[PDB]
Amino acid sequence: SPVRVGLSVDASALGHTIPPDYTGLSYEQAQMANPNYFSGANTQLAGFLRTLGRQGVLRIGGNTSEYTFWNRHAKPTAADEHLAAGPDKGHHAAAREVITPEAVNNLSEFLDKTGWKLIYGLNLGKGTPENAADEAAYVMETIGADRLLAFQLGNEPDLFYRNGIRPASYDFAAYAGDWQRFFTAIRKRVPNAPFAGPDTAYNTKWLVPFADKFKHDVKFISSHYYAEGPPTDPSMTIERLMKPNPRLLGETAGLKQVEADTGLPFRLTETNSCYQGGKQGVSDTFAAALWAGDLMYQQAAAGSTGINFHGGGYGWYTPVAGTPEDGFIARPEYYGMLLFAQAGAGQLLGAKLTDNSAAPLLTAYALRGTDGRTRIALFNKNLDADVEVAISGVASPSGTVLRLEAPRADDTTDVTFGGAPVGASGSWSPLVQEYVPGHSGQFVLHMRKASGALLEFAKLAAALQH
Ligand SMILES: O=C(O)[C@H]1O[C@@H](Oc2ccc([N+](=O)[O-])cc2[N+](=O)[O-])[C@H](F)[C@@H](O)[C@@H]1O
Ligand SMILES: O=C(O)[C@H]1O[C@@H](Oc2ccc([N+](=O)[O-])cc2[N+](=O)[O-])[C@H](F)[C@@H](O)[C@@H]1O
Ligand SMILES: O=[N+]([O-])c1ccc(O)c([N+](=O)[O-])c1
Ligand SMILES: *[C@H]1O[C@H](C(=O)O)[C@@H](O)[C@H](O)[C@H]1F
Repeated sequence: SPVRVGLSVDASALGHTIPPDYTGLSYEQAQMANPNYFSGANTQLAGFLRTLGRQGVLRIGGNTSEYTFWNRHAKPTAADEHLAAGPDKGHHAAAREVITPEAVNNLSEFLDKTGWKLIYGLNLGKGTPENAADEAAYVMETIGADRLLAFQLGNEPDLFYRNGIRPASYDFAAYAGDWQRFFTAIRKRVPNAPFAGPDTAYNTKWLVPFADKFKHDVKFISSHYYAEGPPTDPSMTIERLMKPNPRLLGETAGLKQVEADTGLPFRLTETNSCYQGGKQGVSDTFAAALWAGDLMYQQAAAGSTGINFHGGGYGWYTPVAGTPEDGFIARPEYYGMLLFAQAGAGQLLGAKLTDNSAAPLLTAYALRGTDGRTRIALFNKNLDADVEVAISGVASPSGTVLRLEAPRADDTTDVTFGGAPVGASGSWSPLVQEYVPGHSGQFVLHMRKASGALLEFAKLAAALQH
C-alpha cells in the first residue's frame, strides 16, 4: 500500500526565480584539443543541448584546464581530430594539450547553433598571465561579448595544495595573489573581460573571502559539488545517492551565505553524482536521473542561479555520451535534466510535504511558469516505497502528468520520460500523458517507488483561448 503524503502548495509564498539559462553542462578544457567536437558541424550534440534548454550555459574547465595551453601560432594540425575527452579521472596530472585558434572559432559556431552562453576556463595552474591574456582576447573577439558569460581563473584552486599544482602550503591567501596577477594581465588586453570564481571543489571558506576580495571584478560566485566518491568505495551506492549528506548541506549553506552576505549570484559550475569520473552501476543508472533533476530544483530553491553537470566522452556520469564519428545518445541522467527542461522557467512557490516520514526521500517543487501555468516536479527517490500524494493549493481544473521512469532503479537503459525515449540529436515528444482531474485545488497522484513526475496544470476557464 502506498505511503499517503500531503503536498500543500502555497501560491502566495514566492521563492526564487528560475532563469531561462539555469540549465547547463560542464566539459574538460582538453575537449578543445579536438575542433570537431564543439563545432557547427556537430549537429547531433547541439540538438541534445537545445532539448535541455532554449537557453543554458556551456562551461569549459575542469582538471584538464591546468594542462591545456592556448597557442595562437599553432599549426591547425596540432589538433587531435578524434579526441572525445571524458571527465578527468583525477588520479594524476592530465596529458598536456594545446588549444588552436580553429578550436575557438568552432566553439563560437557551436554556441550559435545551440543558443547557449559560455563559461571559459583559463590556465592559472600552469600557464603564464600573458598567455591567459592572449587567449582571453581571442575568445572575446571570436565568441563575442553577448555570449561570453565569464572567464574563470583555474579550476578547483582549493585542491592545488594537495595535487601538486602548488606546494603543500598554498592557501586562500596565495590563490588571491595568483588571481589578481592573472586578472590584471587579462584586463589590460581585454577591458570588458567578465569573470567568475573561485570555481572551488568543496572549500566553502574560500567563498565569502573570494567574493569580498574581488567584489568589483566578478559577475558571480562559483563552486562545485559531487554527491559521492571515490568510485572504488563500496559505500557509494544508488541508495546513498537518493539521500542528503553533510557535503551537500555545507555547499547549500555556503551558497546561501555568499548570496546573503554579498548580494552576488551563485552558480554550481561543476557537478555530478560521483567524483573521479563516476561510478559504474550508480552514475550510469536511472537513479542518476532522479538525483540530477532533484538537485536542479533543490539548488534553485536555495538560491542558485544555475548549474553545469560535468560530462563528456562516454563517462559514467555523462548526461550526453558519444563522438562526432559514432553519434551521440542521451544517457539516463539526461532524462532528469529533460524533466526540468520540460517544466521550464518561472518562479518557485511554497510547497510543503507532510505525513512523509515513511517516504522521507520524496521531494516536490511547485513553480509558476513564465506562461502562468503551475507545474509541480516530484521525485520519489524512495527506492522501496510507492506514494500517494494528496496535493492541495493548486488553482486549476485539471493537469497532465508526464512520468520519469525505468523498470528498476539501477537500469542503464529503458529510461523514458512522458512515455518516450530521447532519440537522435535530442529529439523528444511526450507519447504518454495522463489526465488528472482536480476539485477545489485538490489532486491525487500515485507514484511508483524510484520514479519521477512532472505535473502541468491547465489555466482556469481558458478552453477558448487563441
Ligand atoms: O604529476 C602527477 O602525475 C601528479 O598528479 C597529481 O594529480 C593531479 C594533478 C593536478 C590536477 N589538477 O590540476 O586538477 C589534478 C590531479 N588529480 O586530481 O589527480 C597527483 F596527486 C600526484 O600524486 C602526481 O604526482
Ligand atoms: O607545463 C608546461 O608545458 C609549461 O608550459 C608553459 O606554458 C605554456 C605552454 C605552451 C604554450 N603555448 O603552446 O603557446 C604557452 C604557454 N604559456 O605561455 O602559458 C609554462 F609557462 C611552464 O611553466 C610549464 O612548465
Ligand atoms: O492529459 N492530457 O494529455 C491533457 C492534455 C491537454 C490538457 O489541457 C489537459 N488538461 O486539461 O490538464 C490534459
Ligand atoms: C571536477 O571533478 C570531476 C570529477 O572528479 O569527476 C573531474 O572530471 C573534473 O576534471 C574536475 F574539474
